[PDB]
Amino acid sequence: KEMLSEARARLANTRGKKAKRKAREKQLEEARRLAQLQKKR
RNA sequence: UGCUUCGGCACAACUGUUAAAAUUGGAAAAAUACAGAGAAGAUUAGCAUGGCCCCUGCGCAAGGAUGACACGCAUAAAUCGAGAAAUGGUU
Ligand SMILES: [Mg+2]
Ligand SMILES: [Mg+2]
Ligand SMILES: [Mg+2]
Ligand SMILES: [Mg+2]
Repeated sequence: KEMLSEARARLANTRGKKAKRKAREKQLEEARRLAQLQKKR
């Protein structure tokens, strides 16, 4: 079963990791922008 | 200073980016914290390509993580007509 699950994952995956950083990083930046706008308010 | 009919002539001819400043602004770096690496399973050699990306180098070398980046994540609708049927107006 661990072999079959390793197989299933490795047969599905074509991505890389930093795309995950991507959206999260943009959200972080957006949050920072919102905080700055609030400070300006 | 010559020459002087001693009256005067002659010669010589325009420095300074002008600051001992004043601002004035833009800069690399440092720490901090962030976060922290190609290829397809993993681990790994690279050589490229493109340019409003550079750095080191005397460089038409070589290197910088294959220097980096890009590299697609294609929520890139790459999109629509054929026909029967059937229903709607009008006679
Ligand atoms: Mg190369
Ligand atoms: Mg090189
Ligand atoms: Mg190496
Ligand atoms: Mg390169």
